[PDB]
Amino acid sequence: DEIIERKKPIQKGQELFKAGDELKCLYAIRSGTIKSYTITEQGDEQITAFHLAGDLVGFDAITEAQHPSFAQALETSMVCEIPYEILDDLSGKMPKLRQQIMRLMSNEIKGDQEMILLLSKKNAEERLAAFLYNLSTRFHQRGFSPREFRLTMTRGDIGNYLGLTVETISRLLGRFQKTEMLTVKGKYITINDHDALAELAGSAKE
Amino acid sequence: DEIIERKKPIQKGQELFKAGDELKCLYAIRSGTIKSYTITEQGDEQITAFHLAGDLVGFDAITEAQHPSFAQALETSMVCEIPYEILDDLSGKMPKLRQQIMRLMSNEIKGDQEMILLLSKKNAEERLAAFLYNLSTRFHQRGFSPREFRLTMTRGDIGNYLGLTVETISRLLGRFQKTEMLTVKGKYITINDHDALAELAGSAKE
Ligand code: FES
Ligand code: FES
Repeated sequence: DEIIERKKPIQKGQELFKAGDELKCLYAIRSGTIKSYTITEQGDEQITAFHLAGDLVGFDAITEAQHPSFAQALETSMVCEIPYEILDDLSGKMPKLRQQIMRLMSNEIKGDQEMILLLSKKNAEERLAAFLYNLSTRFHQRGFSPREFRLTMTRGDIGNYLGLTVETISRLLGRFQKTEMLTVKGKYITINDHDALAELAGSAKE
Repeated sequence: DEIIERKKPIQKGQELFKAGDELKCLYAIRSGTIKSYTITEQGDEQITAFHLAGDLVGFDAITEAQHPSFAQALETSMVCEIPYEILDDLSGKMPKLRQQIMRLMSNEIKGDQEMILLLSKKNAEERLAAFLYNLSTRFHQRGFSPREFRLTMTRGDIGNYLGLTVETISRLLGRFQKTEMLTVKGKYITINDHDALAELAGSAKE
């Protein structure tokens, strides 16, 4: 009867919600970048995922109508916030919509499962490769140059997420640059050899 | 019009499906235990999750109508296999059903996110504690003695999943037994101090 695509101006640094917040809205990334993290008892930040354009945020909060995690813009971002009730209401009416919602949640499970394997079996070189490959192909997927993209998150955040040093991360980028596999200019990454990167990415060797 | 709860006798050791298999059916655990794993390029097993009674299996396969992972019974198990089409068809008709399906997938994301934090921030003592606590409360949740439960998976599989040695795992159980926090008899675990375990579980300290 009346669809609305009201978009919202989320500046860098600010939270979509907090860990404990009641699930009012799910948030759809129309543009920009969100990170999801949690704070440990000891008080440290641990990032559990990164969200890009197209991605929906808060799936982990449905079960208990409560956000178990923080979200935060890593840059200026545009969001469409949906009251869950409305969503489920509309996806009950619309097949190819929920079929997509299922598909999107499905994909977040697949991802975390991959992230679990990564943290289990993969070495530092493999993790960064797997990370850059993933980023790269979600861009290419969404519609971007599969070879040039910008790292929106810090190198710190990448290390946090992959369980690696900022030192380590920058050394690795040097290696990838030295091999011509990759071109790095500040936050911009150019892939010159997707093959080689994919190899490195999907290894998991001792 | 016609609901069917046809159940299936899955013996220990056999696969529900393989990595690459086309999503014909989702599988609902009426009884028993399933593990989901993947095989690395190098050929090793890495478990990404454990499924119990109540849990649905194959959510990670919806996005691409393809199973990205293996499943396998860890013991004799009873399953209800659902053609995805039917599921989505019925959940389009039935609100509180999909509302549950969303809830169940939501919960698998939350879990893996936790599993990600675990593998990132938690030490060996914390991981096992977090693992036993989780198991414990899913039992209590489903309806079981929140204090006595059986480890259906091997100690090997637990180590695989938590990135710990079988040696390490058995030493830890000794510690937990020594402190009276826990009672261990073969595969049977008795929780004597949920508090202490929960503490250990939800720590994530250096
Ligand atoms: S307006 Fe279509 S996704 Fe934000
Ligand atoms: S029969 Fe109800 S879940 Fe298997």
